Amino acid sequence: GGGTLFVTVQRCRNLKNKETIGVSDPYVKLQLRKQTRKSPYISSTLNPDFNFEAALEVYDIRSDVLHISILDKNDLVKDRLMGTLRIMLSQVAAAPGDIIRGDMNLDPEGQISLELKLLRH
Ligand SMILES: [Ca+2]
Ligand SMILES: [Ca+2]
Ligand SMILES: [Cl-]
Ligand SMILES: [Cl-]
Ligand SMILES: [Cl-]
Ligand SMILES: [Cl-]
Ligand code: NA
Repeated sequence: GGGTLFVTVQRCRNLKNKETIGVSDPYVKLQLRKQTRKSPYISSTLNPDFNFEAALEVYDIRSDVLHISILDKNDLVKDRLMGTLRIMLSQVAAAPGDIIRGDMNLDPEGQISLELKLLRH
């Protein structure tokens, strides 16, 4: 393998509310091997428009996995998990143009609009 994965999270829709009182304040967390990224949060919404851009280095295209989490930012208690999605880098590498772009289903509910572009080295 070996490449750079460009990730754009455009938005999420229909997220599961996790806030004890009020509406959750979502942000994106990305993880690939030892790399982590976190977007700024958006207050009081289950339908955030993030337009979040990141890049992660890929060390083995065949086996690497990108882990996406959507979390509720909290000030006093632990941030709570709203939804997750795993992307296998092999799926990106198989796609025409090494590009994937669509509205995907989060676990356990909600949708996420993403663009994933792999540049191979
Ligand atoms: Ca809130
Ligand atoms: Ca919160
Ligand atoms: Cl890993
Ligand atoms: Cl922020
Ligand atoms: Cl980044
Ligand atoms: Cl998943
Ligand atoms: Na998009």
